[PDB]
Amino acid sequence: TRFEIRDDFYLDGKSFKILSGAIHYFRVPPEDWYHSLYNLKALGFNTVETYVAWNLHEPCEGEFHFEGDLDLEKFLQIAQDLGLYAIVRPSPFICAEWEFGGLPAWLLTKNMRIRSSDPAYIEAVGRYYDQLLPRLVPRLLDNGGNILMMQVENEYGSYGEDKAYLRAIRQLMEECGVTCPLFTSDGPWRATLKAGTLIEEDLFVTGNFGSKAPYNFSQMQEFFDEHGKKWPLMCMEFWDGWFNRWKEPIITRDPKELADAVREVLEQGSINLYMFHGGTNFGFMNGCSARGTLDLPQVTSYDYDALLDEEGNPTAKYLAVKKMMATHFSEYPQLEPLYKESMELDAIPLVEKVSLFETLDSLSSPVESLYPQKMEELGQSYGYLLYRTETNWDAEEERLRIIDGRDRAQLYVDGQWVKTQYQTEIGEDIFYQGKKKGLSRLDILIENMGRVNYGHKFLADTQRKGIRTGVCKDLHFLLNWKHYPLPLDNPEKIDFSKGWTQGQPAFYAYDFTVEEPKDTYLDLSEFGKGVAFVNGQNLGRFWNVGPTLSLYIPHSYLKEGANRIIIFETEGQYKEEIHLTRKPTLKHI
Amino acid sequence: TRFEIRDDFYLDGKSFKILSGAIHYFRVPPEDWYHSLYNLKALGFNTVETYVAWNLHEPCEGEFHFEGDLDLEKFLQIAQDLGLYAIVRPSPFICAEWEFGGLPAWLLTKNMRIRSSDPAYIEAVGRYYDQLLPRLVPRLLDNGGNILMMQVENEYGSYGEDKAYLRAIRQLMEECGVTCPLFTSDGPWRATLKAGTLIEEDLFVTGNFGSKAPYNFSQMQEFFDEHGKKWPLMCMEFWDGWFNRWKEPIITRDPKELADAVREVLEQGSINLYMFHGGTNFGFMNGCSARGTLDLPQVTSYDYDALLDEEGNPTAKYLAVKKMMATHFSEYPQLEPLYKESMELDAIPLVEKVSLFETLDSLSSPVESLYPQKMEELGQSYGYLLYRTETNWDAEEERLRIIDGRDRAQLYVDGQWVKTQYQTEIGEDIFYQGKKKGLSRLDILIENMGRVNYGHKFLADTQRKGIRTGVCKDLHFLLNWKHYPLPLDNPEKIDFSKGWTQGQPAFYAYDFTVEEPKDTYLDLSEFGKGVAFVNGQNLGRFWNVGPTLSLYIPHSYLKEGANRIIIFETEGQYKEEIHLTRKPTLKHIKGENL
Ligand SMILES: OC[C@H]1O[C@@H](O)[C@H](O)[C@@H](O)[C@H]1O
Ligand SMILES: OC[C@H]1O[C@@H](O)[C@H](O)[C@@H](O)[C@H]1O
Repeated sequence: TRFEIRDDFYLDGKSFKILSGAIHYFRVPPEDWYHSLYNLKALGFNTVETYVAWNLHEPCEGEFHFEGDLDLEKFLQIAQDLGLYAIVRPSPFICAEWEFGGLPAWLLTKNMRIRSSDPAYIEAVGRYYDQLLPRLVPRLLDNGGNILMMQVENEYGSYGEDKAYLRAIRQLMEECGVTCPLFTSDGPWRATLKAGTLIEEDLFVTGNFGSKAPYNFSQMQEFFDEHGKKWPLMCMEFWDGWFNRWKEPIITRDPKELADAVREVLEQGSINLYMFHGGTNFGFMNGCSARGTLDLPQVTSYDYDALLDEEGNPTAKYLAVKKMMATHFSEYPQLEPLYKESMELDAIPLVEKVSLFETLDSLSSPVESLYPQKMEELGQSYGYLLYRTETNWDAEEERLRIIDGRDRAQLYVDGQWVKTQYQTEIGEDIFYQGKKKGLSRLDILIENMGRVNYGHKFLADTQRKGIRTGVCKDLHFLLNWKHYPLPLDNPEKIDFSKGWTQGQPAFYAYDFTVEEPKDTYLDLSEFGKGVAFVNGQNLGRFWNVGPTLSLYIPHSYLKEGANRIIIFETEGQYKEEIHLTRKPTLKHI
Repeated sequence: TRFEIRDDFYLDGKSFKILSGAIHYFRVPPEDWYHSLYNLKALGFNTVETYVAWNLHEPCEGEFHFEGDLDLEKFLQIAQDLGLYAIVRPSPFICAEWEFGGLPAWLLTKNMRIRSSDPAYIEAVGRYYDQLLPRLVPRLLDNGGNILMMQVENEYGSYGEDKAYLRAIRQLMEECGVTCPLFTSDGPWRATLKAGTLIEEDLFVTGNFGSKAPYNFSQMQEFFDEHGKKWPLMCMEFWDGWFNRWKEPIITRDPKELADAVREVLEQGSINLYMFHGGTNFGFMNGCSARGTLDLPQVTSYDYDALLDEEGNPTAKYLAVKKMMATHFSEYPQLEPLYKESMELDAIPLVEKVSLFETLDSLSSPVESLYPQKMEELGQSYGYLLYRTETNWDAEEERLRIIDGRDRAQLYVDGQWVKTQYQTEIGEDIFYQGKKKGLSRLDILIENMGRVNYGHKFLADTQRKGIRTGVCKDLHFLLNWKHYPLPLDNPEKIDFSKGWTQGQPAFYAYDFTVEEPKDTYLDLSEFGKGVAFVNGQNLGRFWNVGPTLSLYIPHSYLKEGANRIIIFETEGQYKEEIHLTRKPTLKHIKGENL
């Protein structure tokens, strides 16, 4: 065996220190995989680590995708070609500040206990592995690839103590032909280590933490000694920055201090920098944090204050680590990192616009039923959902209430905006004075702002989006609903020839020519809320609450010559022109 | 046909004004049905009205009960023998300040949309109707009984607009032989009347309100006119008082004002006083109000400030209405009302006591599973549910959290109380310094304090009681649970020979002898919280927050000779003896009115 875990890591009979950086293939465009992997190599590090996102690879049950932006095999091959080893964490649940922690949303339509030894759930994970694992097994080092070892579950000690669950996953991997060493990662204290591991069954244990390697490793060492294990020390996630959430201030970490904290790990064991290069949560795939009953959604940018910025350029922190390495670990060869240049344009004018209500039928085909349905039971995972019904008014003024809706609701009557309610505001009284004669159109646009990816709210009832109970008018729930799923995966269907109306959700088109594609940032600091596309590719979410006020556009999303940017904006605040900038626009908080 | 709804109510061809009073057979001991019905007749009224509680008659799916306390047929026979007509409202949902609006809790384990045209739900209502309605059909006036008409659903306009649902309920009733007139009742304004009725299919419409009969009846009249109906006006629930909730002050209504308000109703049409006699929510059958996301549980006493008090004696309000009737409707013959006498017994000493933990095994056979289960999925509808696990402490102090538990939780570690959390407190961090070595016993006692009986929270996730997600220790959910369902319908299984410990839920027994059984009130003002039994009969809940601090004990619950009260108290607060009083003990809360 080329890679062994004993009293130490051994690669080809020789003692080996793992120097790893996290780069999620699904967060960096494929055209920059080489760039980012090169820059990890140039740091003097020897290994790349990545999660695998189940929700991306099986977006609908039984429908699998492993090409293009999802070509994990190619990501791994470029790594090997650059002479990098790999650690893969293929857990059904990856946390990762990622939608539903990586779990497919269609699971919410299933009768199963997600993330447990429930066989209904295990079976699903099995079918997923039946597709994923055969692609990774040939890429094990022993088999001629570069994969050193793989993770079982992910910080399971911060969720449960179901050992049968951990054993089931390990078993599934083994019988699919995974013969490399397997391991768990957890918080480095007793409670999480006990609950999250199979140490008594010889399953390798790693710790996750972002400082104080000496103390944390000692807790790990004490745990190993307790079980008679003579094992190397590895930090499977050394949090070197952090993620950002809407409305919350961007907080960076001192490059030098991070540099020193990393040194402390390397002196005692191995490391995987989380993140090395963080990249972006394109489209609707951002995750969400929880505090008690409250959800706190995470931003589109996964810059993370990582070594490489969102775009993939080295930072003070990268340079500070390069120097810490050249000073304290000079035996590890270094190189010069690659840089990309960003481009800059001013005032690309508005060509065309259209209200959602006007282009609604080319975008979406409605589902009708007596009672309102939830997003996932309609077959939708991500995006927006429009509930439509008709009702006449039975009094000069009437009260409307959305009962058990999530995450954000905008209510219109005959096209006129009445109210917007976010999270815990949903359910509050809405008062309306409607036409005395005839049916009036009640439209409620719902947005899924990202399913919680961790902890006690992981399987809360609020994880199913849309209206779960109903909409009350006076004292009775309204019936006869038309549902328009709006995943907005079909931006080519937006009909800009139809009408536009102030104070409504709408699409705004901006055209421009590009001579040579270069990275750049869409300035959206004067738009309210929504998503943006470039040549039909969903860039992710914007929101003027900050801290981020821009969307990053990779050079590879642009095309020589004519380009089209499209902005879906829901608040009614837009601009007749857009700026593309060199540097992202930030809101001070 | 003897009874018809035309441009008026006609009985045997003659104009007829219905003078009805609500008495719920299930809220009054059967030995006192005659008493209550007689007093209704003595008022000069001609009709009694009652809901039927599905959750009482079908306590477990497929298991039906119509005897004893639930002998609705005997209640109707007593009314008839006393010369009273009857209105029955056999809606699957009755609201009624009653647990889960009368719906069986086991419906929560089914894949169905409760209270809708969902055929799964309709099929359940039908199977229940298959047992209930054949019992009432022989009792329709046309068949020699006293039932004039029956209600379809209940204020459905305060819940939905599913016309297929209403039609389904109508169809089921007809299919079972119900040929008397049918009707709906709703709030008397446009939204509720449109949503709640089948007026366009000639289903009779009635209104519920507590005042301003002239104004409320004109709203009903406009609706009728709009649909070309010349119908009599009837108030199917004239709210004459109101219910109480724990921690909330008792507010009464002036006897004269209420008499006046009733006079206004009768001047234009027919009435059904809600309640004529309210009685008692025995055992765990109380309902629950909601405000936004918050639950507001209703109290054991359904006195309601009704015309007869809980005990069933005429009140100042009864006398006010009687004087009004004597003056303004003297053509209705009256009688002298009946009064029951109450008793008092001092300092009945505590004889025996046993902590719940010590008598667990005779009360309840454990259900063991890896993940924690909710109350209904274990097969339990009412009462308490103990969750038990074992765990070792991985730090000097660890955090515990109960995730998604309702309604009230008490947590013990190795028999020692750590914390009690009610409703929204559940889920707050609990910090504990655990044993130095080995497994500790983690006990969590959950109480179902009553499912919401109305409105937007009627089918909230919180309606399923117990722990719906789990119990977190540090950052992980705990596994390996033993569940002990504690419906407490088996007080004879309490083993007072076992041990007792301070600061724990426990049972306490007080013995006494009675020569002549009379009504009386158990003073529980110095007991924390729990339930009380007399001769094995669950009187209902007590809680020292008030406003009620007693439990009414009907004479029929007592025996000539030796009697035993058992008190289950959860807070650790009890006294070495109890007093029975002639009148209830109340707690003075700010805002109260008498
Ligand atoms: O960036 C925060 C990190 O937290 C870790 O505990 C988790 O395993 C990662 O997936 C990521 O969510
Ligand atoms: O006492 C309040 C009443 O409210 C009515 O609307 C309901 O129909 C009754 O069952 C009862 O709940």
